[PDB]
Amino acid sequence: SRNELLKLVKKYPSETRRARRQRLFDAPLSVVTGLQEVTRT
RNA sequence: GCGGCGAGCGAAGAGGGAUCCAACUCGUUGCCGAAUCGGUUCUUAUAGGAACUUGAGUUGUGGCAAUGGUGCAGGAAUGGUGAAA
Ligand SMILES: [Mg+2]
Ligand SMILES: [Mg+2]
Repeated sequence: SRNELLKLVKKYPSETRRARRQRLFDAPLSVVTGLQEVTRT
Protein backbone atom coordinates (compact mmCIF):
# COMPACT_ATOMS: atom_id res chain seq x y z
CA SER A 1 0.00 0.00 0.00
CA ARG A 2 2.90 2.32 0.79
CA ASN A 3 4.75 1.70 -2.41
CA GLU A 4 1.57 2.57 -4.22
CA LEU A 5 1.21 5.90 -2.45
CA LEU A 6 4.80 7.14 -2.77
CA LYS A 7 4.55 6.47 -6.46
CA LEU A 8 1.56 8.79 -6.37
CA VAL A 9 3.48 11.50 -4.61
CA LYS A 10 6.19 11.11 -7.18
CA LYS A 11 3.52 11.76 -9.81
CA TYR A 12 2.94 15.23 -8.39
CA PRO A 13 6.39 16.73 -7.79
CA SER A 14 6.86 20.25 -6.58
CA GLU A 15 8.30 22.34 -9.37
CA THR A 16 12.09 22.63 -9.38
CA ARG A 17 13.82 25.95 -8.79
CA ARG A 18 14.85 25.98 -12.44
CA ALA A 19 11.25 25.77 -13.57
CA ARG A 20 9.53 27.79 -10.86
CA ARG A 21 11.48 30.83 -11.98
CA GLN A 22 10.60 29.97 -15.55
CA ARG A 23 6.90 29.71 -14.72
CA LEU A 24 6.87 33.10 -13.03
CA PHE A 25 7.70 35.22 -16.06
CA ASP A 26 3.95 35.27 -16.52
CA ALA A 27 1.30 26.45 -10.48
CA PRO A 28 1.33 22.78 -11.56
CA LEU A 29 -0.52 20.51 -9.17
CA SER A 30 1.82 19.02 -6.56
CA VAL A 31 1.82 17.39 -3.16
CA VAL A 32 1.83 19.75 -0.21
CA THR A 33 5.03 19.21 1.71
CA GLY A 34 6.31 20.72 4.88
CA LEU A 35 4.99 20.53 8.39
CA GLN A 36 3.62 24.05 8.26
CA GLU A 37 1.90 23.78 4.93
CA VAL A 38 0.69 20.28 5.61
CA THR A 39 -0.67 21.38 8.94
CA ARG A 40 -2.91 23.92 7.22
CA THR A 41 -4.14 21.54 4.62
C1' G B 1 10.26 50.67 56.23
C1' C B 2 14.13 46.84 58.26
C1' G B 3 16.42 45.85 62.97
C1' G B 4 19.17 41.48 69.44
C1' C B 5 13.20 47.33 66.78
C1' G B 6 19.65 47.58 69.56
C1' A B 7 24.24 49.42 67.07
C1' G B 8 22.38 50.44 63.10
C1' C B 9 20.33 50.02 57.93
C1' G B 10 16.95 52.39 54.50
C1' A B 11 14.43 53.00 49.58
C1' A B 12 10.30 54.07 45.72
C1' G B 13 6.22 56.78 43.08
C1' A B 14 5.56 61.61 42.11
C1' G B 15 8.18 66.62 41.07
C1' G B 16 12.35 70.02 38.53
C1' G B 17 16.02 68.61 35.04
C1' A B 18 19.83 66.08 31.61
C1' U B 19 18.96 62.98 27.28
C1' C B 20 15.52 62.35 23.84
C1' C B 21 13.20 64.59 15.30
C1' A B 22 14.19 56.66 20.08
C1' A B 23 12.66 53.41 19.03
C1' C B 24 12.63 48.34 16.79
C1' U B 25 13.18 42.80 15.71
C1' C B 26 11.78 37.72 16.20
C1' G B 27 8.70 33.53 17.68
C1' U B 28 3.53 33.03 17.24
C1' U B 29 -1.15 34.15 14.55
C1' G B 30 -3.09 34.81 9.52
C1' C B 31 -2.07 34.99 4.09
C1' C B 32 1.65 32.83 0.98
C1' G B 33 5.56 28.72 0.72
C1' A B 34 12.29 28.69 -1.10
C1' A B 35 10.31 33.95 -3.02
C1' U B 36 15.56 32.14 1.27
C1' C B 37 20.40 31.27 2.22
C1' G B 38 25.60 29.42 0.61
C1' G B 39 28.71 28.90 -3.31
C1' U B 40 30.06 29.83 -8.70
C1' U B 41 30.07 33.45 -12.78
C1' C B 42 28.90 38.11 -14.05
C1' U B 43 28.72 42.87 -14.88
C1' U B 44 34.91 48.20 -13.46
C1' A B 45 30.89 44.90 -7.43
C1' U B 46 32.59 38.05 -1.75
C1' A B 47 25.87 44.87 -4.87
C1' G B 48 20.18 43.99 -0.83
C1' G B 49 21.87 43.32 -9.03
C1' A B 50 21.89 38.97 -12.61
C1' A B 51 22.56 33.97 -14.42
C1' C B 52 23.72 29.50 -12.30
C1' U B 53 24.01 25.71 -8.77
C1' U B 54 21.22 20.06 -4.27
C1' G B 55 24.95 22.60 -1.95
C1' A B 56 22.03 24.09 3.17
C1' G B 57 16.78 24.54 3.82
C1' U B 58 10.48 22.99 4.03
C1' U B 59 12.02 18.98 11.16
C1' G B 60 10.94 26.19 7.70
C1' U B 61 14.61 30.29 4.98
C1' G B 62 11.90 34.44 3.62
C1' G B 63 8.08 38.09 2.29
C1' C B 64 3.15 40.60 3.83
C1' A B 65 -0.52 42.16 8.12
C1' A B 66 -1.51 42.30 12.61
C1' U B 67 21.94 49.04 -2.58
C1' G B 68 26.28 48.44 -4.67
C1' G B 69 30.17 50.58 -8.73
C1' U B 70 32.01 54.59 -10.33
C1' G B 71 32.97 60.27 -10.56
C1' C B 72 33.66 65.25 -9.27
C1' A B 73 33.85 68.42 -5.90
C1' G B 74 33.43 71.79 -1.24
C1' G B 75 33.43 71.73 4.01
C1' A B 76 34.82 70.47 8.80
C1' A B 77 39.11 68.85 11.00
C1' U B 78 43.68 68.42 11.63
C1' G B 79 48.33 70.02 10.26
C1' G B 80 51.82 73.96 6.96
C1' U B 81 52.48 79.13 6.61
C1' G B 82 52.00 83.82 8.56
C1' A B 83 51.74 90.51 11.42
C1' A B 84 53.55 95.61 15.29
C1' A B 85 56.96 98.09 17.89
MG1 LIG C 1 22.75 47.31 53.79
MG1 LIG D 1 10.43 32.69 9.92
